[PDB]
Amino acid sequence: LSPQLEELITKVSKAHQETFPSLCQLGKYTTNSSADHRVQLDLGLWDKFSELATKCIIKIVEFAKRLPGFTGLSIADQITLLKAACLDILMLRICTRYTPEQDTMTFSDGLTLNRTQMHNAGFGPLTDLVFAFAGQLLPLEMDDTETGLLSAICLICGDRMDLEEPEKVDKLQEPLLEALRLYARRRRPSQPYMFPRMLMKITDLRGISTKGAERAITLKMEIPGPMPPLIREMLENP
Ligand SMILES: CC1=C(/C=C/C(C)=C/C=C/C(C)=C/C(=O)O)C(C)(C)CCC1
Repeated sequence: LSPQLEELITKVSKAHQETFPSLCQLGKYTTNSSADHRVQLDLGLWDKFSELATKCIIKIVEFAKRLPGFTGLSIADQITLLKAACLDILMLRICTRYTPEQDTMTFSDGLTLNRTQMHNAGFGPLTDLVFAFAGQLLPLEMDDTETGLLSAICLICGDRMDLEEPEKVDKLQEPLLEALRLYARRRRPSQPYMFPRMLMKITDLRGISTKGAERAITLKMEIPGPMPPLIREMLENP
């Protein structure tokens, strides 16, 4: 139904907004920690970072629980999808919080770190790639609903291994693909390549997140304690 599609767009949009404040709504604040230059790892920063990442994962789970039919999958599947797409979405999220002018990224509490600090916080040799991926997201000029829809598409993917009902997941993803094309084309009929362009960006995102996963490895060797529990759950995945 057209009305059905219109409401799916609103629901997803709202769940995204409610679980992820736009840069504009944030009371930005900074820190002086290792703003100087790049070091292997700033623990005070990784600490603030892992806390913000953990709270983010919880917000992603809340977002997933609010997508139509997610909650209808078996618990096994809900966890499988969450584990498999969580890093992707965490990456899409901070990359949409990037300010080209200041070359910064803002987290959900307003904490705004420059490139050096993102590096020092744990991104290590992967920070410039993340920043370059973020920069390449800019031309897409996506709004909160498109970002919300793109996220719902990354998460509800029936091609993950270990899925008990891939078929149900594929049926759930379908309307999301439709809502995004309709919405994207309605908003910008002047540029019909936006929809396939956003879709192709899913592939890029899966490439940076796999590199993010590799970074968690070396990072594990570098921190003085185990990584936060929810972060560990996320990184245990096929
Ligand atoms: C967990 C983790 C990583 C990525 C974190 C990301 C992508 C966090 C996003 C946070 C947001 C988006 C916070 C907020 O909005 O407050 C990297 C790649 C360093 C590897 C080590 C463990």
